[PDB]
Order: sequence, then C-alpha cells, then structure tokens
Amino acid sequence: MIDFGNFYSLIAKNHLSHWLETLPAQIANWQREQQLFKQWSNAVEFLPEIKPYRLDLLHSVTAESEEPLSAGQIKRIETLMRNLMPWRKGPFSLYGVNIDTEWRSDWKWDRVLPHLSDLTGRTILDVGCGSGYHMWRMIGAGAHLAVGIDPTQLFLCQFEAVRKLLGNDQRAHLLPLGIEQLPALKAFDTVFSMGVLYHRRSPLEHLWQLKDQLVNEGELVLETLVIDGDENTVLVPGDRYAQMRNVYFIPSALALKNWLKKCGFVDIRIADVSVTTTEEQRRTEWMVTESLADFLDPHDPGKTVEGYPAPKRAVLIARKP
Ligand SMILES: Nc1ncnc2c1ncn2[C@@H]1O[C@H](C[S@+](CC[C@H]([NH3+])C(=O)[O-])CC(=O)[O-])[C@@H](O)[C@H]1O
Repeated sequence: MIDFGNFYSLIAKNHLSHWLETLPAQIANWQREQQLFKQWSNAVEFLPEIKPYRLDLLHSVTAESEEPLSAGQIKRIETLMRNLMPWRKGPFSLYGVNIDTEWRSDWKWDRVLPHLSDLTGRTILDVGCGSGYHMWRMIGAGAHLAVGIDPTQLFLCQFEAVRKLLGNDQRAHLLPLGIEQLPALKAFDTVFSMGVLYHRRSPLEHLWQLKDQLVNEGELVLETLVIDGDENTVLVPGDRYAQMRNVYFIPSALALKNWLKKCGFVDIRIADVSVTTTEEQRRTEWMVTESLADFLDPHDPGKTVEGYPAPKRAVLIARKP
C-alpha cells in the first residue's frame, strides 16, 4: 500500500485540520476495496529515492543529478516508469527519462498561468489532478501546498513515482478521493477544476462544491470542454463524445459564465478558449492506445467521429465573495 500518514500529520498542523474528521475513513475504505495493481505498486516501491541536485518546477518538471547517472540506472528507472503507462498528463523529465505524455499539459498551464492571482504562498486544491503534473507547476509558481484529488489507482501510483524521484517532496499530495466525497472545507486559497465539469451529472452542484472548498475571496479556476454560442447554447451528447463515455454538459463559455453567476461566483472572466489540436493530445511512446486523431471525423477535424463539434476548451476564472 501507500501510507497517508505524512499527509495527515501535515494537515493536523495547518488550516486543513478539520479534514481529519472524514479523510482517513474515506481513504481507509478506498484502500479496502482495492484488492494490474501489484505491477503499479512495485513500480513505485522499486524506483530509487533520489534527491534531485537540480529541480525546475517553474518552467517544466525537470530533475537532474549533479553527476549524470549510469546508462543502466536510467534504464531501470525508464522501465519501471514504463510499467505505469498510460502516461497522459505531463510531460516529466527525470534524470534523463523523458516522459512524453499524451497531453502537453504544459500548454494548458501556459494558457492558465497569466490569468491567475499570484500563487505564491497559497494553499491549493486541484480537483481531478491526474498524474499531478500541474501540482508540481503550482509548487514552481511558489504555492505553499498543493493538494490534489483523483480516485484512480494508476494516477496515485504515477504521482508517487514522481514524488519519490523528486526526493520525496512533501509540498504536494494526491488523495484518491472523488470530488463528491469532500465536505465544505472552505479552506483553499485557489481551486482548480480542469477537465472535470463535463464528467459530472450535476454541473451546477459541481460549481457549488468547488465554491465550498474556497475561503472568502478565494479564486476558482475552471477549465472544461465547451461549444461556440450565446448564453443559451449547451450541448448534451449521447453515449459518446470524442469516444468518451459519461460526458454530460458542454456549454458555451458564455453559458458557463452565467452558471457561475447562478452559483454565486463573482468577477467572472472568460480567459482562454482554444480548439484542442492533435499536437496538444496524441499517442506517444508513453501512451500507446487511441487518442484525439482517432476521435475526430477523418474527413473534417472540426467534428468528432460521432458528428459533434470538436473538442474546444475554455478557462474561466472567478472569485468567491
Ligand atoms: N469523481 C471525481 N472527482 C475528481 N476527479 C475525478 C472524478 N472522477 C474522475 N475524475 C478525474 O478527472 C480527471 C479528468 S482529466 C483532466 C486532468 C487535469 N485536471 C487536466 O486538466 O489535464 C481528462 C481531460 O479533460 O483531459 C481524470 O484524471 C479523472 O480520473
């Protein structure tokens, strides 16, 4: 297993302390009903613990030693990390192992960062953080603590593989929770929900739940699929949108701005809207199964195979009063 002791021990001592009234039970239960699990755990267990000599979290996620490591030592790490494929969120550069992930999560980062309130000093929740890539970038932009939640064992394992290789860094943590499970912590400075809203049956309740994690004057940063149109334009696909099951709402950005108004957010701004291109999302050596090219109408990339407008992503920023 993995021990969440460091985390509990950490939040025992800060403004997240009340979370201990629910978290350990929920994590215990999650660990209970987890029984290729061992492949993923051994990958983490068997990687060495290295303190990086150089650590860049400001412009990438890059770690290097003073003395470059043996060809064989790189290969051990390479092949253990290859055991945690598919790697979707990244990329990561760790002692010369370059994990070119399906997504250029960096692009999403470059398009979000400039519109943010200064992250320096902040405590942050990242809902649906995947591998945790963005959490490390949040550390680089000078956040005090970055906490993520994603109820997927693979991604908990990927994150722990990276932290281990980053010298067991304690400034970020991935809890295998789902966003439904949290109470109203009202303790985070900034909350990120990226690539999550459209997977929720109840989009307004998602926004309220996010709002319930924020201090007064906290900042929400919301990113999700979208469609062109006025306030009143909102697509709800059928069984498959870009081959994804369980897609619910894909509103227009203007519609999303209105939802946030309804859910009581303030100073809302559309900050980026960006067609997702096959150079932002694709097959790699570290993710071998289908990707965006396959989910697009082969004769018209402005549409999905099913025949819907193609993936488009907005970034909305907003403040809780
Ligand atoms: N109930 C849940 N609660 C919290 N997360 C969930 C839940 N269920 C599934 N997820 C997680 O939400 C993430 C959606 S991805 C965005 C990743 C990153 N944010 C990014 O912006 O690239 C896909 C995308 O939109 O590219 C996955 O990691 C799921 O495990």
